[PDB]
Amino acid sequence: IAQHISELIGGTPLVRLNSVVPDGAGTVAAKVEYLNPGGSSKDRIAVKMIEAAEASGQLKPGGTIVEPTSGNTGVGLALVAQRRGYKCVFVCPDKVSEDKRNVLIAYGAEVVVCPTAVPPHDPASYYSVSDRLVRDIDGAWKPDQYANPEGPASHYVTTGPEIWADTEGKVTHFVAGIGTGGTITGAGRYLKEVSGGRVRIVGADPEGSVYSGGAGRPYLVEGVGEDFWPAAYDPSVPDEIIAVSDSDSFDMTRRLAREEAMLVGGSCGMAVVAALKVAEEAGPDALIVVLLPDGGRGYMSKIFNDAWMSSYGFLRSRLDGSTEQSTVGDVLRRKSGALPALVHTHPSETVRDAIGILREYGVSQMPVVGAEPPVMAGEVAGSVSERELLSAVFEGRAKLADAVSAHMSPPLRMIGAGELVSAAGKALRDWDALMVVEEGKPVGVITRYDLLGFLSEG
Amino acid sequence: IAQHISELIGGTPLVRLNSVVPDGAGTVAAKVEYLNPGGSSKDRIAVKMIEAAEASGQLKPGGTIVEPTSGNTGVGLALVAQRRGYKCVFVCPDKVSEDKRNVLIAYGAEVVVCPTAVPPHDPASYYSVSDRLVRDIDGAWKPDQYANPEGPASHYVTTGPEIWADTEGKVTHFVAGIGTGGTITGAGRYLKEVSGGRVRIVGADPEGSVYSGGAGRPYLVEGVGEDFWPAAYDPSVPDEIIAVSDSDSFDMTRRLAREEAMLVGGSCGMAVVAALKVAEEAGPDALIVVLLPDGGRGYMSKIFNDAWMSSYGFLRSRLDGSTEQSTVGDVLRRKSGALPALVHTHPSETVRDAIGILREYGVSQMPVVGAEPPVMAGEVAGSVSERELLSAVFEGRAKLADAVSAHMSPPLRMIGAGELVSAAGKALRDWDALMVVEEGKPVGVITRYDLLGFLSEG
Amino acid sequence: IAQHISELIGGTPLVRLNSVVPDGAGTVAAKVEYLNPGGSSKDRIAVKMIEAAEASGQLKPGGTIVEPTSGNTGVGLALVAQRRGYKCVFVCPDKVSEDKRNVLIAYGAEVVVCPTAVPPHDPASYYSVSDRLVRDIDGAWKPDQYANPEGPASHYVTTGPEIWADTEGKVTHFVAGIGTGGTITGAGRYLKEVSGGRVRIVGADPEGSVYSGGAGRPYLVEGVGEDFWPAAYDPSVPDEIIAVSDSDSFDMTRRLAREEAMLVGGSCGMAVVAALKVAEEAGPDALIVVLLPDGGRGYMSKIFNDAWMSSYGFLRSRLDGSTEQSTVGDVLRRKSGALPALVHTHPSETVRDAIGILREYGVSQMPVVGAEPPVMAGEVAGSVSERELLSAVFEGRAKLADAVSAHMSPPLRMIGAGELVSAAGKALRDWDALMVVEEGKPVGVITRYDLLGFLSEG
Amino acid sequence: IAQHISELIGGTPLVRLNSVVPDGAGTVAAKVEYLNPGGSSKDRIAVKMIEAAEASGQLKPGGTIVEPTSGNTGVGLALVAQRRGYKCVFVCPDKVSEDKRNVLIAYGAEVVVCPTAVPPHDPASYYSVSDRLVRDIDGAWKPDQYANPEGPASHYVTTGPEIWADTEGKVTHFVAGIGTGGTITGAGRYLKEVSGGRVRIVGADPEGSVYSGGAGRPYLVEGVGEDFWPAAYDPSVPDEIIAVSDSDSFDMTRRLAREEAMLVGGSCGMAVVAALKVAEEAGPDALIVVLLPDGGRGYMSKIFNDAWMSSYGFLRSRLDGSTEQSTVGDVLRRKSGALPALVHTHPSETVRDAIGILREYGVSQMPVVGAEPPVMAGEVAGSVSERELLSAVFEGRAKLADAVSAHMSPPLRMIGAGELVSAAGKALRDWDALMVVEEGKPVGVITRYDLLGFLSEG
Ligand SMILES: Cc1ncc(COP(=O)(O)O)c(CN[C@@H](CO)C(=O)O)c1O
Ligand SMILES: Cc1ncc(COP(=O)(O)O)c(CN[C@@H](CO)C(=O)O)c1O
Ligand SMILES: Cc1ncc(COP(=O)(O)O)c(CN[C@@H](CO)C(=O)O)c1O
Ligand SMILES: Cc1ncc(COP(=O)(O)O)c(CN[C@@H](CO)C(=O)O)c1O
Repeated sequence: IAQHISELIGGTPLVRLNSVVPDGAGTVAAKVEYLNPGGSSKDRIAVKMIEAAEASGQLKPGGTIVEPTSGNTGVGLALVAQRRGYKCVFVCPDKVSEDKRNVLIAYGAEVVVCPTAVPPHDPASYYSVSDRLVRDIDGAWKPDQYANPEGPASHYVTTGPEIWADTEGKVTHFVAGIGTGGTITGAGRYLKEVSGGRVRIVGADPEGSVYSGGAGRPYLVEGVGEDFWPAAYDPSVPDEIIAVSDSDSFDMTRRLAREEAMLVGGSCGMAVVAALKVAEEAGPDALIVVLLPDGGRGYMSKIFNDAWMSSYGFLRSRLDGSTEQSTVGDVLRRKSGALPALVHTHPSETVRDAIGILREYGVSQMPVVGAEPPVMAGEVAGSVSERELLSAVFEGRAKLADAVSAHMSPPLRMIGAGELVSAAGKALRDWDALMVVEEGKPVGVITRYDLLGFLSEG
Repeated sequence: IAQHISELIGGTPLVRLNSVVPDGAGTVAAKVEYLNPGGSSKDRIAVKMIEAAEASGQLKPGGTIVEPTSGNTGVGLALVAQRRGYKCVFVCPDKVSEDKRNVLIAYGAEVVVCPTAVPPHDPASYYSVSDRLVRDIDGAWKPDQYANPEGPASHYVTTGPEIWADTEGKVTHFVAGIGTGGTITGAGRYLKEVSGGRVRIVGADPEGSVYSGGAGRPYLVEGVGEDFWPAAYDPSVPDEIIAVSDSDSFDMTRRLAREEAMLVGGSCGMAVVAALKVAEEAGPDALIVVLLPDGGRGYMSKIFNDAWMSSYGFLRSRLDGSTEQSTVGDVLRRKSGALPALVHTHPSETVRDAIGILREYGVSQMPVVGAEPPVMAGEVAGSVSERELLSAVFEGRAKLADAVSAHMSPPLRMIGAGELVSAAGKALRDWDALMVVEEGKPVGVITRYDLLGFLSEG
Repeated sequence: IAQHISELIGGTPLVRLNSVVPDGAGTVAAKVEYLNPGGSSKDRIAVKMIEAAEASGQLKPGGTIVEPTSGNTGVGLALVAQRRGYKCVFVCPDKVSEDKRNVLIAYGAEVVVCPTAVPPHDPASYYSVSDRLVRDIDGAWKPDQYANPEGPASHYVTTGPEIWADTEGKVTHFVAGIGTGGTITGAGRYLKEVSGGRVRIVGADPEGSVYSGGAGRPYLVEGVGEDFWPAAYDPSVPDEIIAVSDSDSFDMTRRLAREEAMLVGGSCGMAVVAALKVAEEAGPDALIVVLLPDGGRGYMSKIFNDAWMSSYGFLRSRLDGSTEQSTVGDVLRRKSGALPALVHTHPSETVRDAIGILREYGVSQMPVVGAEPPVMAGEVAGSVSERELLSAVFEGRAKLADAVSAHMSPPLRMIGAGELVSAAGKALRDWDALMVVEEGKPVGVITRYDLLGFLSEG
Repeated sequence: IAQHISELIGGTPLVRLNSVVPDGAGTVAAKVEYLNPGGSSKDRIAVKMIEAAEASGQLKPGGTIVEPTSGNTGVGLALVAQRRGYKCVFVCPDKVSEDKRNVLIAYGAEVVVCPTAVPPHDPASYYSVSDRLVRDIDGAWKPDQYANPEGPASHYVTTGPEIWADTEGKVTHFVAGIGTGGTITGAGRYLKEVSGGRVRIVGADPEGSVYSGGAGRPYLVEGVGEDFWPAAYDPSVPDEIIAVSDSDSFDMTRRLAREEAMLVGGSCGMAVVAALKVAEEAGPDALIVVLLPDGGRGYMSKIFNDAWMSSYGFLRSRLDGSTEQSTVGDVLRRKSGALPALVHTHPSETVRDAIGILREYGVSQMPVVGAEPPVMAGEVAGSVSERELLSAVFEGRAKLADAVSAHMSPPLRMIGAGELVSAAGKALRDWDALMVVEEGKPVGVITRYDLLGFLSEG
């Protein structure tokens, strides 16, 4: 029946969370947005924008759209353009993980994307190339949802009224994953008029953000957060903005996924946790309507990955649930089956020999013993690093001909072998290395660098 | 309003393809299945099967589901189980690309998967471990959609009737992506009864498949195809099965994606091409209803990737559309802009020296000249491979002390330097190597192995 | 007492070989030349030539010597020049052993050496740079012992007369390591005059040499052999030249070293074998005087090395004497200690997958089995190489989508695991690879290339 | 004439140094010992000891010699044994230059050598295996020149009397390379008796040695020096021992080689410098007799090598004489002529990203700038090492989510690009790294570790 796929955007259903809402609180339903053809709630802002531009006249037939497509934007924008038969050229933060720009290309959109994080002030960055293309090409258009009233108008038309119709105006508080504006600005501006002041418009934003009255910071939840107040936003709409920490967002997303079957992204998790928190000041009998405008399936590379979420130092439970042993043993090899080798420098060898052996085996810490490595029973005397000798060879306090036995540092303390990594790092907090002994024999050396590399590798 | 996310499965919309249907043919609409909460059309089978099992009694509350989850099954099955609060244990073909099992775990399903392609006949394979777990665990259940009448029952209940309601019974031919059966069987068995013989039930299956009366073969479109006739299928339902080639399937998928904004998987492309072909024997005024029960977003790793689709030797157009130059130059380096000294071997050096130099530079073909490499003007005389000498050192027809100048093979022919890779391979069809000359000087050597490696690397 | 070190050249002693002379033959004494200050018998030519040049006038005080120093020439020539206080500039085969040019530099001789084996015909080669320097520098001199009568005159003065004095003219046959001439010419021209025709002047030269009436060939015994007859040689002096094979020369050198304590070079071994052979036609009571004008200590890198003498395919006994087990086991690893599983490709995987897996593990031959690698009991069916598929992918007789099970070559035969390498190669003469089974299981694959690499590595 | 090669040991000539003696000092002649058949002065001790043992009775015919062979011992010992037809088994300190044990094997001596520097106190070391073999094998003998009066007896018989005969007792002072004592003890004990007190017996020993009344230390001149007073030495013989520094020994050896054509080892250089110094307290008209009992040709690997003598931090002139600056440019690559990227980590990327990028490119110091690397003009603001972040990630003073712009260390100072390495290290003495700018742009980073690695690699 539908004339085109684009005419299925909207009418997103509502679900009732049952495991993410502590007992005794009112119903907290969620509006999922990944059921739309574009896979993201943004395709709505897209269609409206395209309709408005076509009705305006500044975009003649046969023109070319151009703007920095963060990623999901190209989705809806290219969808609409292909529906009507337009072109799509995207110049955005190179960030776009390979998958993002691969998908954007798949929808028939030429990309000349340029690296981000570099303030151009000249044609030497992503916004630089974007502006250069805008100046160059004819019949183009810079939608720039950041500053476009039609953006929020879209939501004011068919983003909040749908919520009212589904809930029949029986919604106490509407939280939203604040961003450029739209969703929040439009949803609040609509829900407030039809209910006077009966509804509170909450706003979720990662801590340390401008919307929360803080300072700048890097971002890990794509789409949310910003540093310069976009002209398409007005705080007068929201009642009070509630901040949320990143560490409590990804964990919330994983929880929600395992307990309510919502493979949503990160912004959805942030909104969910925010809403949850809001659900306390309002007593029971209240209906909280949260929004999850990101279906997380391309996010499965990192957010649900056990490594990427471990590099940033927050993973409160492994995906499989059950915590597992991660003995330093495998951590000590990461390639060897039994063990790599207890590299040692007998205390009679020359300092140059020790420095060379360290430079050849790629280590920055090594014990020095008298007898052979294997037979050693933990009586090692010397403990030579790599930075100390390098700082002593030039400081005149040593000479290559000198024997290492007169410059060895105090023997670095040893720790367990089968112990969990967690304790290993906890102990590493007070020392820059340690000697792992295998059942009672010095078997290897562990340094913070290696532990971090192992934990981040996967 | 919805009690749970699972209660949004069904009611998939219909779209009208406008660029994949040659003019003059009747309307060929498609039913997309990736708008469901599970992201795949299989979740409907999941819900029906779970309902039937619960109503039966063989799955008591607090039990545990267990079966080989191809990948998307893990989606719907775990969705339903989490809705009702069950467990999920999957033992399937290790195939499941990292993303597949990562997503399955994300939905809270313990996986003890096992490698596939190995006929166990004992506890040594994926089905082996599946059967062992089935025998071991209590309160379990082996759904095995392959043999479950309730599977096709679901399609017969709420998979075809929806099509009839949307089209009001005005559907000439219904093509489907025949798989373990389901849709192909349920949809036909329903549509036929309400329309007598007014509707033809077409079936799409990759060539060289049992459903098409052929021989076994590997698979590249997950879900489709099979070798042993599943007990849950009956060919008496379909009117006539139409086969399709793999090479014309992925290309069709990419085409459909770029021309109708349908980021569907591969099986969808196969079904689309099938119907497309069927749309000829039936004249205009006919209404065709194709099915695309796979939303391709996790497929973006390979199907829309420019490399994976190139390793299998079929890519009729690069994703960006415009064909690009891929001269042997970069192909000759893969790691450099200049050029590693065209590994040479003066015809006076000993054969042992040449074999050693080849073994050290990792090459299997090298020209031998008199003067220095750079100044050479294409008068190279010798052309020594690596297999010939190895076959001559042991065949008594040569000795290490011998000079290479008495065993060099005829000088291998040279080709262009800036020429496209396509011509390079076309010419390589008649020789096992060639000497690429850079503007008029022998610069490198190209062998089929290196060309394939370059084309498959990306 | 000696005014300078150079005045100790000459008066080399004579020794009696007792283990290199089969019983029943006459005494065969040897004149060692490595007891001179220069370490080589050539220094005598150096001193004579320098004396002649100084007495002539074409080399004024403060001049500069220049000529291509094969290696030991740099010894005596620089010795004399430093004695009198001259300079030394050497342009010769760059392939002059590293140790060789290091030693030459140590004696205070600037080297601008150039690569050899390249016929310059222009300023692009070792002789090219030598001639350019000769033309450029003033007060220079090109000794070029190749064409200098004073060279042989040196021997005629104080190289043969010493032999006569030591033996009192009681020498039947004098063999010598014929080279640029010198000893072979001077010694004979002197010994013949004082004994009429009582002494036969034998000449030793590696087979396939111009001096032996043969064809050109590469050289492995530095100093001996040549292709163009030097103008400083006259065959009318020698009685009859006897050729010798290289394979019987190095072995003779090692034998002599172990049985007579003569750490001499290779030319010495060739001369020794020559005389040894000559000692048969002449009955007992004859006194043979061989010459060993090369003390082999810098030759200990290769000649006495167990690897370099193995790369050229002749080593009739290991240095330690006792033959040792090699076993393909270690030959199968060459790294770590245990065999890395076994590259396997199940016969259901796609051909592209097999080619990629071969390209990633760096192998050119692999068996294909049904079950897992370890449990396999030698029932492997497929045997796919790397050249066959590459020749079949382009020959139209296969396609990447095709299954490897329809193109596998006949399963390559297996051999023993603990067997000696000797038998391994002997069997490899009839096949290009084999499957090494470890106690009854296919453990690895062995190819001629790997065996040669192992034997040449050491 | 000679019955065997061993009967040429002795009668070493004397030479007059002309460039290593200061004008105005008396003649300082040297006795070279590398003209003997064994190549070392030790062979004389070998012959004497073998004669004594044979005449004693504790070594019956058909026995087996066994003792720890340093490097030249096996030479003479095996020479004598092969002359008489004995066996040779050597268990000595490991490290023995590969060449050393290769040569020892060449003379037909089985070696079961064991690692050194490990105090066994059990069969776990070189002396351990030596003692075990001595206990095990029958008909053996432990010569142990360390404690054998016949050792010094040899020198007393035919090591000093030869000096007296050559100089006719006209020798003022005899310096010697004191080692186990044998040489010096015998020479002094003989020369003193025939001249009363007319001759001073000087002794040369590297500084920081027991013979010089100092403390223990590693050794770099093989043969000289010792820690425990050998029982075969008596200081009552020498008049006064003069010490010498290692740094002034190798340089003296190289000087002597270039200026007097004496390719002697290191101990010879030490003795020469000793005598040289002694030649001052004694006025002109004095005749000094130095000893060089080591012909350095196997030492050409390191002593005359430009790298090994550079690793130990003393090389006062390159072998070729002319100094040639080694600009940091090549030092900054060691892989090519162009620096391969420096850093693009702008002060906005996350700390985890920076640590990962450092861990991937193998660096411990990197600048952080705003714009692109190339266009940068030296306005870099951040300077992040690798140890600081690792010490801040665990110290609670930072978190992975934090931005690096709040933890960057003060920007490390820059230095020149074409400047000589010497100045580079001199400046590095005050900092642990620097930023090398290429003509005015930051091109790379230099750290002490890299400089040392470059200087030691060669
Ligand atoms: C999950 C998620 N939630 C919300 C937003 C922004 O919408 P808002 O400003 O109404 O919050 C985004 C941004 N994504 C949009 C930008 O608005 C895009 O064009 O791709 C998002 O990815
Ligand atoms: C695109 C597509 N179309 C159809 C099917 C199978 O459904 P059918 O047997 O009714 O054809 C699959 C298999 N996918 C299902 C198996 O039925 C799964 O559990 O993941 C599929 O991926
Ligand atoms: C062992 C041996 N025997 C002989 C010769 C040449 O001397 P001849 O020409 O008198 O035979 C050489 C060459 N070595 C000389 C070249 O004459 C050199 O300058 O190094 C040699 O190495
Ligand atoms: C240059 C030099 N000078 C002297 C000695 C020892 O002799 P001495 O103890 O008489 O001094 C050595 C040791 N070299 C002997 C050990 O005596 C060896 O067997 O190799 C030496 O290398």
